[PDB]
Amino acid sequence: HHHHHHMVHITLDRNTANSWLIISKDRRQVRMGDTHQNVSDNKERFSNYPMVLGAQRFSSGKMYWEVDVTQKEAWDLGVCRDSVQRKGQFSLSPENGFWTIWLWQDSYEAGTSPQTTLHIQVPPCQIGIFVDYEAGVVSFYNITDHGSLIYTFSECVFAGPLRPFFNVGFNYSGGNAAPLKLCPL
Ligand SMILES: CNc1ccccc1S(C)(=O)=O
Repeated sequence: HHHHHHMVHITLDRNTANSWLIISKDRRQVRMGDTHQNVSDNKERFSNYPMVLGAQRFSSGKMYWEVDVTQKEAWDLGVCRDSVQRKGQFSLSPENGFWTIWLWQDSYEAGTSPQTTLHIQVPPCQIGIFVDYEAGVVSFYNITDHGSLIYTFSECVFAGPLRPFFNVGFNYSGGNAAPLKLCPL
């Protein structure tokens, strides 16, 4: 792929974070804390899952960014509507405003309804995410495997502004503490 030149500088929005997340000073890394992080509740915070949004909102154009997932056992990445539900239980699907892939229990899947099996020969340490707003496309790339395509959502019906979306995952196993990191341009 030749999407690198649409690179955008993404930062995390503290105000949207689940109350157990720890966002770095530069707003480029997030990890699961071992407890509540001593913040007030607000209507923007994801309550049920270890999720956070990017600060940037996109309503046009082509955008590209990269995320480091090294040594994590579980995570979700992609984009979502600015108006997605924050409280209670929900599935990651385009019907609910999410265009995502994930790792869970040693398998990679795209957040369709129902979910789609991904075929990845080289487990990725960094994921590239490409959004073409006008075309209705979200694509995922394996940076560890020379940029190979992972998955394309096409005919997307965004139906509003988009925000970068992250889930660091739970750490019940003690093997998923590592952060998600936004990689330098
Ligand atoms: C960057 N991760 C971090 C930061 C502070 C404390 C512990 C960790 S760890 C390597 O145990 O996930």
